[PDB]
Amino acid sequence: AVKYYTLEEIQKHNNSKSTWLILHHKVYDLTKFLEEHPGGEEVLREQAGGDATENFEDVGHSTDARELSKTFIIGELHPDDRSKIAK
Ligand code: HEM
Ligand SMILES: [Ca+2]
Ligand SMILES: [Ca+2]
Repeated sequence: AVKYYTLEEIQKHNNSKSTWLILHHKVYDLTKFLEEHPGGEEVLREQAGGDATENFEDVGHSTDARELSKTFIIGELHPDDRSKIAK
């Protein structure tokens, strides 16, 4: 009962009205969060419409931040795109 979104669809959610990104094959709707994110808005905007897995780990996000991230999950990357995008 995973909801899947294609990469082609996710790429459209790249603006102030709808900003999504991908972390570890899951899709996060950060449209509203980016106004609250402690790391600022632009790092998230930069990533909108695509995968940001590497950026998210490289920062060293706290466990608290991971836990918070789960609240923004709206679905997962379609299986057809899971060799293009890794996990
Ligand atoms: C839904 C996903 C995300 C959530 C919930 C989130 C949450 C947070 C929170 C709560 C902090 C404060 C420090 C901490 O708790 O570790 C933080 C800091 C930061 N975040 Fe995120 N973040 C997310 C995604 C990202 C992404 C994808 C990037 C980069 C593209 C990013 C870049 C940063 C930076 C640069 C800081 C500031 C430096 C630091 O505190 O280490 N964040 N984030
Ligand atoms: Ca703000
Ligand atoms: Ca703003």
